[PDB]
Amino acid sequence: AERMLATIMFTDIVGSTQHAAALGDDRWRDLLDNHDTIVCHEIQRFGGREVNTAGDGFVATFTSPSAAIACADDIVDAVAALGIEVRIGIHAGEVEVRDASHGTDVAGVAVHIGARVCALAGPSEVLVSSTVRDIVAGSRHRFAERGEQELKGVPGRWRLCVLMRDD
Amino acid sequence: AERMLATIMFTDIVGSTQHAAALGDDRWRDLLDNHDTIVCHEIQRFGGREVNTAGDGFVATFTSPSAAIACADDIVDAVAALGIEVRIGIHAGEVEVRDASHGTDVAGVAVHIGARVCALAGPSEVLVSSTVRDIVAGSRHRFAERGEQELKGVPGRWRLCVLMRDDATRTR
Repeated sequence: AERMLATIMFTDIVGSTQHAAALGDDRWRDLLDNHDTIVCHEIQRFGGREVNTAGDGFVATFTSPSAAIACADDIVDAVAALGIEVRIGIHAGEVEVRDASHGTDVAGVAVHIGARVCALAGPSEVLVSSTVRDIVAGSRHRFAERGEQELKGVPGRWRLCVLMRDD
Repeated sequence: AERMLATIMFTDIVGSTQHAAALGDDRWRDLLDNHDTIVCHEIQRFGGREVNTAGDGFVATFTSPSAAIACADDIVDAVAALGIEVRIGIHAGEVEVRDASHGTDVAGVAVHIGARVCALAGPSEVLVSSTVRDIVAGSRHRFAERGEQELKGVPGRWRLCVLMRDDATRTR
């Protein structure tokens, strides 16, 4: 039950429901194994830790916010290989951490904000909270700042920033 | 990873944020423990199974839809005895159930729907989807039409219904 500052990355497959319906269980399970293997390797690669969820998408923490951004950037291109797109949100805040041997669980308002940012992210986009932009002030990363808004179900007003990618 | 038709109940503490900051961590952690015990004893009494342990809200599946409704109805009252209120959403749909020995997880559109129904419910209110109302057609449970939300980010039209409890119920 540790209070900690963490960078959390949330990812989700765009149109998972329709891919599963168009491909059928057999082919969908395949794509989902390809996606997971890919995403899990990328996370390991950049030093992240998968933190528990039962909800199809991925959630992982990183001791480095720069690592989280670079990891997200790479995941978007890597999964594109499978013909699907992914949406990604990154946020940093204090969260309650609990690391069992069954995995690590993370909770708190910061976790809800992260999931919210992910939902507001477009296909193949890496959307970040201004908190994360601020944290990596000075890094090589560039952002386009969208307007301020309230993430309903959360205290305060948030400005969201899109990562300037390359392609 | 089997595909099934299940009834899912979602619960959540109203104003947990302000309540936690107001009490401090020790006291809050204690109130949550009592909440969890009560909610859990209730789910067990009605034959439910806790699922997706991540997050501090409660999610449970029931073989019997009427039992999930009766359980929500009881949890609302039982929690009040602690000075807090909960909002509960209930939906039924086809989901992907995966059984590991570290707990059971559920996934699917149905699960998103349920989580959404809960978020829309008010304090001490049990909100369900039209599907749940139709499934228990002819039971003692009564519902009031609460309108038709769109539940975005997921397919469908979707009509919500509030459970008529032995207490003031919204939608009139």
